[PDB]
Amino acid sequence: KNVADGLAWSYYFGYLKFVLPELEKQIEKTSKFRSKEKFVKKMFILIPSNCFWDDKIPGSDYDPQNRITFEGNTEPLEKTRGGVFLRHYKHSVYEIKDGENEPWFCIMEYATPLLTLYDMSVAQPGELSREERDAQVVVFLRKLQDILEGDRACQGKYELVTFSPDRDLADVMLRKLKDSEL
Amino acid sequence: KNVADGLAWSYYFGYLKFVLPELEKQIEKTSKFRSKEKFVKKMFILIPSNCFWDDKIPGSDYDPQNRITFEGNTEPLEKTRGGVFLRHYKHSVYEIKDGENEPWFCIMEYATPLLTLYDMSVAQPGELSREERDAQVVVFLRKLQDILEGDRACQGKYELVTFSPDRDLADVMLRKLKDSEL
Repeated sequence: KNVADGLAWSYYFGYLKFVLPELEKQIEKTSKFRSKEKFVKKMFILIPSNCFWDDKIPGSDYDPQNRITFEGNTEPLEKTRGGVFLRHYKHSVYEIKDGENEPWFCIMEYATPLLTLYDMSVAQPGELSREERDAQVVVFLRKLQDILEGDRACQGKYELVTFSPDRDLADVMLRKLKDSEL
Repeated sequence: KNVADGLAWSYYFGYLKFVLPELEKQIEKTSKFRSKEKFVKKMFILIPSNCFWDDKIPGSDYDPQNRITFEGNTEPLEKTRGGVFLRHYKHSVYEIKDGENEPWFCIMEYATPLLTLYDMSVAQPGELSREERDAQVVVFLRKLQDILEGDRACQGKYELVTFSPDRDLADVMLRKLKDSEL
């Protein structure tokens, strides 16, 4: 009985399945983003091991050197799931310093279902102990991997980023941006 | 290994936990709603056994006699979960005919996580057969019940409504409105 399984399936069917194939095209609707070099177009999905975040990424405890900057949002995508309810999806673009070189642009987002694991561990410790939460993050990660890898339309459109609350996200992101295919 | 468990926990922590205690107060912000008699203030959470809906409730296949009418929305409640993202929650008010009597007002909403069960059964039939989906609806119902019944702040603020695609929702709702405490 893994609570993480329902969380991963819902994250996929209720969100990623339709935003990931369209992300690059949505980005390309903005001239500045068409003009920009070093703009990796994958969604970097952030999975902190403690299931927690409480603020904007720039200047946060994960950005101690202040090398991450909010640039702007992508053009919203429209989607109807209920057949009745229209929703607008957009993503945040961040600038990441690369020393004296041209800075990178990238798309970063926390995996929002992890808040449910966090909320559960604090409000219902009897249902989910701290150690059980740690284990469910790994389960969530592996299941989300299986799901996304099984969808050809999502291939090359995302990257899962796992890290400890002590890591420097700017350092983590620079390495991943440099290793990306673009 | 039940996918429904994560769906129920996330439906609660990401939504119901904070909208259910405030629902009556939100409704009371509208004079028309303060003035209206026969307005039951509980959220009626709709759980169709086939996990599916594709249109507005009024005049739908669930309202064959056209006795349900959209009245308006409640005043939005704002909430911040991530610490970063402000969201607005509001609910639909419906009028339900009661013969020649004063009609009822009520709050009705489909349990939106059931869409994930439906989407899964169609796109990944190998992961969730039709019969396994039927069973996960029951798991979802029982788990959501356990969760809500364990939260004193949610007591008396909701009612779960399970029904088959052949039932008349107007008939189902009239009986439940009459049996409500108000």
